[PDB]
Amino acid sequence: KLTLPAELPDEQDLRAVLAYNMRLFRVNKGWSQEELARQCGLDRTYVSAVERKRWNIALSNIEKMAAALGVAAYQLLLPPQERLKLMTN
Amino acid sequence: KLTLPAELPDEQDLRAVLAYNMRLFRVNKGWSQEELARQCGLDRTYVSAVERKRWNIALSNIEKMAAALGVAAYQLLLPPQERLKLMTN
Repeated sequence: KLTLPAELPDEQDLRAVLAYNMRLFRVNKGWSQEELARQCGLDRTYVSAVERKRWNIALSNIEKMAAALGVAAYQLLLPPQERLKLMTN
Repeated sequence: KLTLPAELPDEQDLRAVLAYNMRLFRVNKGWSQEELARQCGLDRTYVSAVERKRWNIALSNIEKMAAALGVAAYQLLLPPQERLKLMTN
């Protein structure tokens, strides 16, 4: 029932890029927002707001989400358009 | 006279990875720490301390350094070992 991002993010909008990627990766893991937050030791309200681009998130919290999601931190800031471009073209 | 990083960073240490990359890219541009700080509208003391891994830097400041350096934000978090691996292997 876990839904993916509806639209591609502006590649320049780093918050939008992060939010897209967080949601894509957590959904691939079968994780709700709440579950991702529990995995990182972050407040579920905070994680949900990050996905709505509300917070100037610190590097340490990027690092924790990336560790919980099992990806390199830089993959959270890599626009999905670029990832796909590299992956399939 | 602008010197490059002395050692490769621990790829897991995101602060170390950022500091390596900031210094590599700014040196490629002919920029001191002070100059990079002026380019981003950041305090030179703060930029110098980021390169010594002292600060839990926010996403907005990552974005500003990346815009001043003319690179994608995610390249600041991409370990130089990986970059080289992709670039030449």
